[PDB]
Amino acid sequence: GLTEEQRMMIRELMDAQMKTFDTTFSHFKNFRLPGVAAKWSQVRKDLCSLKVSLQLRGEDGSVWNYKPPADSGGKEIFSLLPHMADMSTYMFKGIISFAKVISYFRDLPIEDQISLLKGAAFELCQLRFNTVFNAETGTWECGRLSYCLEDTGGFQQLLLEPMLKFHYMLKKLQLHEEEYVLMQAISLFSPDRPGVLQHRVVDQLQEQFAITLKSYIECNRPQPAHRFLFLKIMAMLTELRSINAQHTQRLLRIQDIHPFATPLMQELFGITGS
Ligand SMILES: ClC1=C(Cl)[C@]2(Cl)[C@@H]3[C@@H](Cl)[C@@H](Cl)C[C@@H]3[C@@]1(Cl)C2(Cl)Cl
Repeated sequence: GLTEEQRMMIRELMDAQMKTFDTTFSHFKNFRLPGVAAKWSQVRKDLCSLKVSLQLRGEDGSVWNYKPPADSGGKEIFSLLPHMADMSTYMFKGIISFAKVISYFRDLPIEDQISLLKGAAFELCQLRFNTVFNAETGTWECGRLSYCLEDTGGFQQLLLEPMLKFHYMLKKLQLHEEEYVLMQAISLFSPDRPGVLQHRVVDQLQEQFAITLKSYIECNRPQPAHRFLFLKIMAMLTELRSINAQHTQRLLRIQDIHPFATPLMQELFGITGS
């Protein structure tokens, strides 16, 4: 029951997703790995909230496993930062390529493209990561890389971290590929990001992506479990925006006392190099 324009709109987004999302992470390579005063207290809280072990499955059948150190009041809490910087950079590139393929994005002024990507790159990265999240094992399955949440409390204590609660709650909605990519579009075309000039154009595009999503759900999900699903998704996007703001401040705090951001991360977060 979608209109012609809505069916074309979903197809272009699905097309962009297919072309730019390396779902097996086969081209993520050359990444760094861990080696073989009230600020620090806050940075310690910042880093200790998302602790993961790492596994690497070699193409030959070998397996490397990394278990992170406990916080002992030292630099060891930074040991996974270079690797995560490389992974974030890889995802950011796919997100930039995603936006560039979309006609509605490419027709915006170049200054607004940059402002929208700076505002939504993290959110779109999280949305893509959720599609490889395994909620039963607490693992992001990134092809031959796996990131497994470290035990602690149990899961209920882990779900107090908002980013982890977001991933579990979003996964439980059991969304289709089309609903994920419409969420990426609504997030990308947010008219209220810092520096956006064509505010009215972006707002109208966002409204159309949300209408298409509302219509998609109504045409393809009649089950009582999916009542209010559209409103649940919009609430998740509002929460993802809040998480985006928390993560930025948390990144800038860590960067203030222990630099790690790659050049592309610096560009996206307003770090000038000076
Ligand atoms: Cl935190 C955090 C880590 Cl760690 C992972 Cl790998 C990923 C890194 Cl690359 C940044 Cl983009 C934030 C996400 C999450 Cl939420 C996951 Cl777990 Cl997907």
